[PDB]
Amino acid sequence: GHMIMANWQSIDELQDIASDLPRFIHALDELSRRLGLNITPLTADHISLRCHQNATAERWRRGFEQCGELLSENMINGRPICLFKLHEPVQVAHWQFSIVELPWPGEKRYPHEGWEHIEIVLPGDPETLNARALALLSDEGLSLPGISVKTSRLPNPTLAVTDGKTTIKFHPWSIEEIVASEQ
Repeated sequence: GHMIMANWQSIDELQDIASDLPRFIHALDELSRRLGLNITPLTADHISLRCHQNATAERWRRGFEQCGELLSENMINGRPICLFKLHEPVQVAHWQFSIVELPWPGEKRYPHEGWEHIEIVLPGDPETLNARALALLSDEGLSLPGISVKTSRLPNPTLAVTDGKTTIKFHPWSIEEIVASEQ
């Protein structure tokens, strides 16, 4: 018989983020359009959530443990960040995100509990990651108001472009590769 593997959209504990996805799809589509970023050729790595309540993080953890498996859990700035690999992906446009990042509440307070950013892997030399990512963004986009850009074992330089609430990041490695680098 076909394997019974709960899809993330079927889990009671994840109903809020399932309902929050359409909003995020629009957010990413719009941000990419303003930045003049061509999404089609870019390789998806993982999608990330943000919460401000510990209870919310715990609830989502219980939910992801019903539709995925833990890839890693690391202490980042005094709080845990879990990376889960799901049996079935979170569909975002043409992308199929199999890995979800679940960070506990940290220093910065994000008012919205739900989808917040995605990370793209740009193969090549880590030393030029920032420069290569910046080259993918149009001049008009970078100069647009409200839009900002910032920078952040294996060197994992991460270039992040944002509108204030929705963010797209680029880095040299995939999560599975980072996990492998430390075994």
